[PDB]
Amino acid sequence: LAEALHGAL
Repeated sequence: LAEALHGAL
């Protein structure tokens, strides 16, 4: 999730 959210934002 950390990865996903960081990339998304």
